[PDB]
Amino acid sequence: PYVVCRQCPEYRRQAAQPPHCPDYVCPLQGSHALCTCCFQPMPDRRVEREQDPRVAPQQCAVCLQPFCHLYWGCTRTGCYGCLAPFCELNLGDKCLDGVLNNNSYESDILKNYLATRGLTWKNMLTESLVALQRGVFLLSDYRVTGDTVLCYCCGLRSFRELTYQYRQNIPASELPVAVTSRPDCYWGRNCRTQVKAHHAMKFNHICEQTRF
Ligand SMILES: [Zn+2]
Ligand SMILES: [Zn+2]
Ligand SMILES: [Zn+2]
Ligand SMILES: [Zn+2]
Ligand SMILES: [Zn+2]
Repeated sequence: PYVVCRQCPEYRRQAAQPPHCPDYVCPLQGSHALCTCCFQPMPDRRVEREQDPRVAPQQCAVCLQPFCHLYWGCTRTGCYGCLAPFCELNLGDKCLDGVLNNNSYESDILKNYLATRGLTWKNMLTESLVALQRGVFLLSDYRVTGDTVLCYCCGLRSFRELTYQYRQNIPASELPVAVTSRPDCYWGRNCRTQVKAHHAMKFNHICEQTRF
């Protein structure tokens, strides 16, 4: 497959197939990788970076897929910045929608909580990463820290787990009584019925599955 990118030399440019009519520079043995987000080609220098950290990262350190943003800046509609240290990752203005169990009702309660106190999702992530670093909050990708270079999707995933733990350590008296009144769902946070408006509103799903 023939490949011409932003850092490709000018002779590669002119050699490509013509369209149909009605400080790097990639070497001959230079490969290209495809940014997972924007779909465009960049020179694949990941193996070189392995013994030359002077090279900008070109992959998420969790999923291990490649991304251009840190290398030379990505651009696409919906791309907030697809690679960053976790603590600086741009999660987008809508990162709190369904952030709790993909459950809008629960998410909204969290939203009101933060609005009421003038807190942003950034403030909340900042507190959360501090709990994480102490071992007070936990992650599935258990080795992730605020300094991890990762992607939009991976950061978001871990963001939801931190957020859940944040919501969890809010005291009942700091929430409206309409919220606290609701009884726990027997099936807890993983309940499948909570994506139906009526049920989400009727039961509290910030809880664990009932056993005994
Ligand atoms: Zn190139
Ligand atoms: Zn990733
Ligand atoms: Zn890109
Ligand atoms: Zn991107
Ligand atoms: Zn339920």
